[PDB]
Parts: sequence; C-alpha cells; structure tokens
Amino acid sequence: AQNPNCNIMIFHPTKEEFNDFDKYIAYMESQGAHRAGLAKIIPPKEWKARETYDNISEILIATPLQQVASGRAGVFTQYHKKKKAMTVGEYRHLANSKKYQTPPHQNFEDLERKYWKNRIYNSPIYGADISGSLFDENTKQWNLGHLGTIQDLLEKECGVVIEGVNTPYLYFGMWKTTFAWHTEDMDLYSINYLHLGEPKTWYVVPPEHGQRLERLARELFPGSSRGCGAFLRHKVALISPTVLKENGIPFNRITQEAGEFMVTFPYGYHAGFNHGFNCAEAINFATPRWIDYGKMASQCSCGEARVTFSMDAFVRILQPERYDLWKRGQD
Ligand SMILES: O=C1Nc2ccc(Cl)cc2C1=O
Ligand SMILES: O=C(O)CNC(=O)C(=O)O
Ligand code: NI
Ligand SMILES: [Zn+2]
Repeated sequence: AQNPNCNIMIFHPTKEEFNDFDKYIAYMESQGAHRAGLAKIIPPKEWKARETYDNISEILIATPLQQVASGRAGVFTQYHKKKKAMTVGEYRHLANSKKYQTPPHQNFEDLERKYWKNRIYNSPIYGADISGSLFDENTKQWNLGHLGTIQDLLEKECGVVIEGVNTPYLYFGMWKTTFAWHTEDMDLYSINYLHLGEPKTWYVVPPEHGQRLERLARELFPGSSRGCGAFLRHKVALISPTVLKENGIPFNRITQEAGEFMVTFPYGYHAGFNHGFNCAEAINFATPRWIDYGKMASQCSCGEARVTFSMDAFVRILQPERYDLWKRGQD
C-alpha cells in the first residue's frame, strides 16, 4: 500500500498535468495521498488565480464573527458572536491594528507555540463562508468556481438527478482565527486556495483513524457528547497537538502559504489557525470514491449543525433511513 504511514504529501504538477482536475486527484490517490487526510498542491509556476489583488477592498463581510473561547489552553470550545458589517478594507485595517496583529516571532514553530499558549485569552474576528470567488473567469485550470458539481457527480455515478448547487466560499482571516476539528459535510472532499496574505497552519487525522479522534472528543467534551451523537458537526471543538500526542491520536501538521492549494479527503478530520491577515477560497467536491463515505457519514440531528439546501438530496438519496428519521433537526 502507498503511503502506509499516512504522511501529508506535497505535489508539484506541471502545467500539462494541471489541465485535468479529476485526473490529477486520481493520480494523487494512486500515490496514497488520501491516507493522510490532507495534501498540498503547489501550482505550476506559469499559473495564476487572477492578475492582482489590488481591487478587493470593497467586498463586504456582512457578518464578521468574533471567535470567543471557553475552556483550557489545549482543550476548548469557541462560539461565534455576530458583529456589524465591514468591508474587506476595514477588516484588513482591523487585522493589522495593535489589538489584533500577529506578535513578533522567530519562525512558524515559535508562532505555533504562541497560538496554543495564548489563543483562549483573545477573541479574533473571522469572515466566514462568504459566498463568492476571486478566481478570474479566464483562469481555466483549478478554478474553484468552475469545478464539476457534486450533484452532477452523484448523477454520473448513481443515475439519479437531484436539486442543488455547489458554489465557493471566501474566508478572510486574521491572527488566531481558528477552524475547529471537523470533517466536511457528508464527508466530502474540500479544496482550499490561499489567495493572499499570511499563512494557515493545518492539523489532520488520517481517515482510517478518525474514530480515535471522535472517542477522545467524547471524553474531553462529555456534556457535548451527551447532547449529540455527532457533536463535532457543530464545528466548535479544539484540541491541541500536545493533547493529541498525550492521548496517542495519530495526526500530522503542515503550513499552507499564499499561492498554494490544500485538498482534504473524505473523513479526514482537520483543524487549524491563521497567522495574520489573509484570504482563502474553498469549496466541496466529490469523486467516485467519495460515494461510499457519503453513505456512511454521521449526522447531527440535535439541530445545532441546521446545513445547506443542497445537503438534503445527499442525505435523502444516500441515507434514506437517516433522512426518514430526521423528518419524523434542520426543521
Ligand atoms: O443538523 C442537522 N442534522 C441533520 C440530519 C439529517 C438531515 Cl436530512 C438534516 C440535518 C440537519 O440540518
Ligand atoms: O480555512 C478555513 O477557515 C476552513 N477551511 C476548511 O475547513 C476547508 O477548506 O476544508
Ligand atoms: Ni474543512
Ligand atoms: Zn448536533
């Protein structure tokens, strides 16, 4: 078996290899990339997402989210407090202010140490799930707004036509902004492009070991576990690399820089944080290999997770028992 230790692999496709998205994902998997739960793809030197980022300041962040922590430094939850709307220009200025700016640091490792030591004592503001794209319409390769849709994948594989659409989301981050431990809806893939700014550090558990993370989470957040059989779907729980190591949970880490893609694979739990002001774009996608994961995906039915319009058809078709039971959380 390829990549038996489940290491995060980094790929350098040529411009020719960058033409056929599906084919390259399949190639990455032939080399065992999916075993890690996460891969990095560095685009060919000839490629660009768009010409410049000089004209993005007028984008609106309608509902910036203040990420307030509760718990201990290495085991905490965060809740999202809604703030007043601001433009990307205003958000950038806020990110760079004395209150919110990245502290002096030696390197990525020093910054990581500072993040886990001090994250809970601050409440950074994140711009999340803003529908939109920063890819130029003329960018033909790896344009996250031009991917084949999940609905079309299901139709190609299973012969059923379903309602729903599948569009990208923008994320504007600042120092300490955090993504909690999660897999994607329906255990889909995700692809994430860091358009500009400071790095994003990622942690990932191999899909073959996801249930180990779930078991630890139940132990560390016992009240949350009693409330919902899939509470990680709420996307609020953080566990540090130190705590993962202490509990023998297999995981890896990597830092994504501007101009780089990351792909998460079905049932690859991931979490992470931003180093400073940045902008990323991400979308879910599917392949034939995803279908078996989709049919087995856990679901939140306690009402906390209540997800997109397009998720309905996925549960309805792939998980009819669970759909019937839900009808008898989203509503
Ligand atoms: O939060 C939710 N849990 C669910 C489980 C099944 C279906 Cl069809 C929808 C949902 C939610 O919105
Ligand atoms: O960048 C973020 O804040 C979160 N991104 C993801 O979880 C993803 O791309 O799958
Ligand atoms: Ni994700
Ligand atoms: Zn729930």
